[PDB]
Formats: sequence, structure tokens, C-alpha cells
Amino acid sequence: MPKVKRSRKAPPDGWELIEPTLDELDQKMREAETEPHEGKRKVESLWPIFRIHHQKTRYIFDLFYKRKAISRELYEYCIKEGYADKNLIAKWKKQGYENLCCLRCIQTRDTNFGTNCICRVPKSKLEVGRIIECTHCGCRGCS
RNA sequence: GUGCUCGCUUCGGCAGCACAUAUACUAAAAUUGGAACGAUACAGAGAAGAUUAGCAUGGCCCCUGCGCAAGGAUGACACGCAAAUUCGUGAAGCGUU
Ligand SMILES: [Mg+2]
Ligand SMILES: [Mg+2]
Ligand SMILES: [Mg+2]
Ligand SMILES: [Zn+2]
Ligand SMILES: [Zn+2]
Ligand SMILES: [Zn+2]
Repeated sequence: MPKVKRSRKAPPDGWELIEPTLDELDQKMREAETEPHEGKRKVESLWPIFRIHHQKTRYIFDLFYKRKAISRELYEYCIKEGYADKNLIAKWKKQGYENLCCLRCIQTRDTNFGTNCICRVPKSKLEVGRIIECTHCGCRGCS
């Protein structure tokens, strides 16, 4: 039934008020894992996973840095138990990197020419209104 | 998108600045051709009588094997009027100069 947790210590103080929605985000991830690929291209079928992973991480990020509604103990519990991404949070604290979808979309080893994805280009600098879905992510303009 | 703006200046909008700077064999396709060693009919082991161990040779024939081992019927093929340059003696008969 649970997330089966790997601490065996009781979860920290503010846990019971963020638990319905974390379990609701977790239910949404288990739906996306089982969606049968039919008219969903070979790269398009992994787009829900990066989106919900972004969503869970942004949820804990919004409660600890913006709303300030979680202590260090509860926050680091959620990172250890796999509800947030420590590395994606770490990029959102950088200056320009603040709606970043994926860690793939800034990885320069993953591209042909050693560069980011066009996901990361500012939308003013494309100048035309071309519509873009990043192949890694499905993103339409982080930046 | 975020933040700083002793920016207009409200907490609404806009202005400037800074940071952030180019994914993808681009398909969820449309097409396009070639193969298998299975049946189904005909077919039956090389060495000058017969029964036969084999080891090679050669390459527009390959198979099993990691193999520069070893096997595959000695793995198979090989069975061919197998003619390559280059001529002359002697006698006789007929016609001709
Ligand atoms: Mg042999
Ligand atoms: Mg024999
Ligand atoms: Mg042989
Ligand atoms: Zn991207
Ligand atoms: Zn992404
Ligand atoms: Zn993106």
C-alpha cells in the first residue's frame, strides 16, 4: 500500500498536512507508468514521467522556500524518501534556471553539438512564434 | 521566468537592466524490396569389381564453433569430343607452260 518507506523512523512533524497531496501526486505517477503507448510516440510516452517528477519537486520546493511551511527535518525527509529531487531543486536556486523541466534539458553531453536543448532558449530570441516541444521533456520553453 | 531597479509608481500595468541562448537517425508513419533450410513430387555417398578410414588442393559455395582447434558424406563443387604458336616426303594418273 504505501510508498514503502526506507527509514523505519517515524516521519517528522509537518508530515500529515502534506500527505494527501503527495500521495495524490504519487497516484498520478502510478497512472502514468501504466499508460499504454498507442498513439503516443516513442519519445512522447516518457513525457508524463518528467512532468510529474517536476510537479512533485516543485511542490516541496514551494512549501519550503516560498510559503515557508515545512521545517528542515520534514524537507530533508521528503528528499531522502524520494518525493523531491535534490538536484533539480539545486538548479532552481540558480539565477536563470528557475522553471527548468529536467536535468536532461541542460545536459550538454546528451546533445550532438555539445549544447543545451532549444527548450532552454528564451522565447523572445526565436522571434517567430514557432511552436516547440523538446524531445527529451515535452517542454515548451523553460526560460 | 526570476530578481534588482532610491523606474514611472501603484501594489494594477509598463519601462530599463542582469541571468538564462538553439533538441531531434526530426514518425504515432506511408512506402519499398528480400529471405527462410519445413512439407510436397523427382531424386541416393569419393578413390579404374564390391565394401569402404580419411588428410589435403582452389575459390564470385558456404554452415556449426570464441577459435590461427575441430567437425559438416574425406562438407559440397571438380568427371573434361582435355588439340596453343608452327610442317613436310615418295610414287602414280590427268590437265597446263
Ligand atoms: Mg575436415
Ligand atoms: Mg567416409
Ligand atoms: Mg573438403
Ligand atoms: Zn528541453
Ligand atoms: Zn525538460
Ligand atoms: Zn523545458
